[PDB]
Amino acid sequence: IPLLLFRWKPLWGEGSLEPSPQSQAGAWKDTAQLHKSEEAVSVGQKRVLRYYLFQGQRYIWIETQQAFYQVSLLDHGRSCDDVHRSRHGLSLQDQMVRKAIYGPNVISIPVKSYPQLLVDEALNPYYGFQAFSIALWLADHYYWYALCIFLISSISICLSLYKTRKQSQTLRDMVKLSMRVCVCRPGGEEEWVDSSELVPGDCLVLPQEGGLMPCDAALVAGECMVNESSLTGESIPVLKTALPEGCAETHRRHTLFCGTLILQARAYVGPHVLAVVTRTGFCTAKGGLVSSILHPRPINFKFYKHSMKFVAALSVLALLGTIYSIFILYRNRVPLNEIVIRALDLVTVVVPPALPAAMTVCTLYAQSRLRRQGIFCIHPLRINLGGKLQLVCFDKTGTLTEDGLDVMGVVPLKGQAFLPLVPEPRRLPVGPLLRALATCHALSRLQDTPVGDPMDLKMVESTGPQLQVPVSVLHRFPFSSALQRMSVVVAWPGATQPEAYVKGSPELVAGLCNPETVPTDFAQMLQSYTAAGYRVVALASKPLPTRDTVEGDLSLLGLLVMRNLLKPQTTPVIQALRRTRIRAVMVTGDNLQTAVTVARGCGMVAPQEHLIIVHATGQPASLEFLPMESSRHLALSGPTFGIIVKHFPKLLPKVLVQGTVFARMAPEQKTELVCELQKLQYCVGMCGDGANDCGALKAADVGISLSQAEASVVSPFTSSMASIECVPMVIREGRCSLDTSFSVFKYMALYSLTQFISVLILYTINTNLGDLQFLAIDLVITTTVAVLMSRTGPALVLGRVRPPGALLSVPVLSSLLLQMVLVTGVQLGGYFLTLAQPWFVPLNRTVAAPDNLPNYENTVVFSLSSFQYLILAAAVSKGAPFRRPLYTNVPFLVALALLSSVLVGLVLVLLQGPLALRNITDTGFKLLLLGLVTLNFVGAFMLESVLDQCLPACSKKRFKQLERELAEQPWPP
Repeated sequence: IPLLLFRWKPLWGEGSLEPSPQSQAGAWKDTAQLHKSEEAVSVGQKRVLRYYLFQGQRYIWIETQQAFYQVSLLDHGRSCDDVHRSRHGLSLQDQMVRKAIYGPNVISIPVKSYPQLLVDEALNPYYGFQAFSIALWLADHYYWYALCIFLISSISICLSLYKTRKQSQTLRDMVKLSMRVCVCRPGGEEEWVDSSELVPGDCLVLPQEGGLMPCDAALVAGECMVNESSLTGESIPVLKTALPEGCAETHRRHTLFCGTLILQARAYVGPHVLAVVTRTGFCTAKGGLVSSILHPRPINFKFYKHSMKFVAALSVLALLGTIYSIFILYRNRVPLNEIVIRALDLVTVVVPPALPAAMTVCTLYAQSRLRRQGIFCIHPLRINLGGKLQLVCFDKTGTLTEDGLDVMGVVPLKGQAFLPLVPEPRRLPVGPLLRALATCHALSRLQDTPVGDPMDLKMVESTGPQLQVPVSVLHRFPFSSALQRMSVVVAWPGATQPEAYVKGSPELVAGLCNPETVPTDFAQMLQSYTAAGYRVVALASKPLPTRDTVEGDLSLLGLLVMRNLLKPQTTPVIQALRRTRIRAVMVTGDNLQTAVTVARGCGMVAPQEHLIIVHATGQPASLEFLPMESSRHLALSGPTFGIIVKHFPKLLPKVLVQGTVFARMAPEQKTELVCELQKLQYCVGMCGDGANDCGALKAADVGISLSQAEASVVSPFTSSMASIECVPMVIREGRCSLDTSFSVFKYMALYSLTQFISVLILYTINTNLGDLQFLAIDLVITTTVAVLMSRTGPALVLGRVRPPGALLSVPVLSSLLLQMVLVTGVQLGGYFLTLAQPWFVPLNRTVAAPDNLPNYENTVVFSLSSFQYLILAAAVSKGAPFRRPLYTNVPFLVALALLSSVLVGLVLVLLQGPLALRNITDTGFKLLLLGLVTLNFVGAFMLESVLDQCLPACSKKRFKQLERELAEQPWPP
């Protein structure tokens, strides 16, 4: 010991590495390229046991000889025979050995009681300044403004208190539940252990009656089709095979995962299925996903990076005022303690102690016009990132196309003729064609709705007959995926013998049909449909007087048509995006030529534009550049994207700058596609809910999830409108809320500084401003203007220009400085003009600062000053490009006008008991004063307009560079 720095911690975290290395001397150290702070160990259970957690992975390594990190399964070069060598459960001695290295199978959360949370939220370097300012004002003033800043801060800490507890309470009501699930023991026992005490080395014998899931296991013996609703999005039973003998990511369909509610539980070898454990709840699939959203990505926005840097220029403009102020305030011979309280007030007048609150009010107003609109947002500062989007990547299942299938009709065939597609199957008369597809099903007529496969529900309502003239006699062959067809034996009254109504895949069934029935125009009609983005099955029949006698030399009646139609409001939106110079992309877990006819329809790839298929081949060979005919775009595939991301990484930025359609994308292959496009220095946006959205959604910058009301397993935008009509009104709520976070920050810097200038042009002559006056100014004119200002509203037409986002650049600084030369000027011009006036008498200087108050210089400086705050506020809020014109903000205009009228009245008339003004001004030059304030109004608006036209005639973001580059030399050679 004797290395504790507690004696130096009682006399006071900018650099965490330069402080922990002095407070503490391979033991309890963790520093490798990322934030260097998780320093603990356990070393229990009479072993080495390198325990330390970082976000849920123990990294079990103290050295390289007898230690190696990445505890997730620890044996990545494993054999598929090894899980077949270990079908039996692990021995009870060894069961409490693997539990000591691995986790306790609970991805838990801390409790985080109130002292704790509070402390964290408060000890931050701004709320210290709101505990130095309140304790400085209370020595004089206060009472009113201090109570108000303290209350506003308390509600600013009690809202983050209850919002952060509810994030923990919602995740606690999630997984880490308890469930008894029997195992196989060391030798043939069950014991019904809990689902949170099994480790890799054991097995699972799952009960077929009920159970949610314990864990992810390798199916050593069995076969099932589990409910995949919470795992891969597809709520249908997904066929999951057993593991063959001889890399569990390659054996995806061979291993069953966590969250799998079992449906079949088919043993087919013996009494019960056997599945041996692979991982544990700490680092498994969906065990890592819940822990991933507990440590989110930081919103690396350059707007906030120049907002915490511009205050640190106001934190040095104070120190060039509180040296001068001491000198002047002493020269006039104050008795001392006031010199100190005064220089300190100057510090609180020029660093605005409620600037944070105004920024929060602007964003709160945001949410309140999205939650009324329909879009639900949970993270407020993500809304500002929505306007600076230059890439929007879409899904297609339930995002652009309709989620479920439908039908255009049947294309029958009577003697090799191809009578055309019927738009509605009730129109053509009754026969074997419409008795078949209305009855060729194995649906469950149960509780008023047939429940089964998605696509075969829609064929029933297409012609819409009654259901129970025929009746379901017997299903001789249930639909398996190996034969790609299903036969239904059915009879009806009025017939002599039943017929074998059968549907199935076109080429595999019609070859089994009669060749005198199927024509030679069967192949050409097939790729006339499936190349236009259609799903197609064929239908046949044969009379019957079981086995496959019902399926042989059939009579192929015709083809059936299925397709995923677009939503009615996804065509005029994709035109609305790429007319505003931001370009859309689809990512797709379906077939390629399905997702090309969508992009030609909705408007990703417009007509009279080129597109090129990329197919590059396992082997590192060439690209082959396949075209299509029907700017520049190019479509590519899933495994093609895996080749050129590794074999050609120097050729990759000339493909993702033009890549529009990404098909066959794996659910993990999407989250680097949304990440390679972030180190090309775009600002991406995901928008889609469906099967495979989960991995790339949080890794994006603005992720919208459709067709769900309120959920927290999401990137922080979750619309409840089920269309991509929301993605304009999220990038239109990041432009009227990022060009508002200028107009509140700028008014604030300008107010602080007009107050600094007045308090200074008025510490000279020893005539400090008075208390009700400062209160009036701050509370009234700055709680009203800021609050009311932040609610103007969004526009109706999206523009080709983006907000700047950088508020240290010349335009902001220049407006502040010019508007300020005009403000100093009006306040000083006023002081000099009040002086040279013939009735004027000077202030009794050799008295004191706040008993020198029924006089004149303070009356003139305070009047010119209040009008200025209101004029600067109206000037710094303009709405021609982005938000809305100002006259639609009725509350504000009414306030500006009423405050302005109370102030004009103070000037031209009586508030002279309060506000400590000069008793009356006799002569009629109160009018020149009013004129100086009019010159200032015209002044501010004109200056701001002239500066708004600032064409400083005197392409670094990578995408821009590439585009120029490609434009010179295209790249699809």
